[PDB]
Amino acid sequence: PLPPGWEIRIESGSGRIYYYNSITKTTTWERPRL
Repeated sequence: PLPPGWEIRIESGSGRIYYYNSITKTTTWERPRL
Protein backbone atom coordinates (compact mmCIF):
# COMPACT_ATOMS: atom_id res chain seq x y z
CA PRO A 1 0.00 0.00 0.00
CA LEU A 2 1.04 3.65 0.29
CA PRO A 3 -0.41 5.35 3.42
CA PRO A 4 1.53 8.17 5.19
CA GLY A 5 3.29 5.45 7.20
CA TRP A 6 5.67 4.05 4.62
CA GLU A 7 9.06 5.66 3.98
CA ILE A 8 11.11 5.65 0.78
CA ARG A 9 14.20 3.44 0.78
CA ILE A 10 15.90 1.83 -2.21
CA GLU A 11 17.06 -1.79 -2.02
CA SER A 12 20.57 -2.66 -3.11
CA GLY A 13 20.49 -5.63 -5.46
CA SER A 14 17.81 -5.36 -8.08
CA GLY A 15 17.74 -1.58 -7.89
CA ARG A 16 14.05 -1.12 -7.12
CA ILE A 17 12.77 1.26 -4.47
CA TYR A 18 10.97 -0.11 -1.40
CA TYR A 19 9.12 1.30 1.54
CA TYR A 20 9.75 1.13 5.28
CA ASN A 21 6.84 1.24 7.71
CA SER A 22 8.24 2.49 11.01
CA ILE A 23 4.77 2.17 12.58
CA THR A 24 4.34 -1.60 12.46
CA LYS A 25 8.09 -1.96 11.82
CA THR A 26 7.33 -3.73 8.56
CA THR A 27 9.74 -3.48 5.62
CA THR A 28 10.03 -5.25 2.25
CA TRP A 29 12.80 -5.84 -0.32
CA GLU A 30 12.04 -3.68 -3.39
CA ARG A 31 8.46 -2.28 -3.28
CA PRO A 32 5.65 -3.54 -0.97
CA ARG A 33 4.40 -6.98 -2.01
CA LEU A 34 0.98 -6.08 -0.61
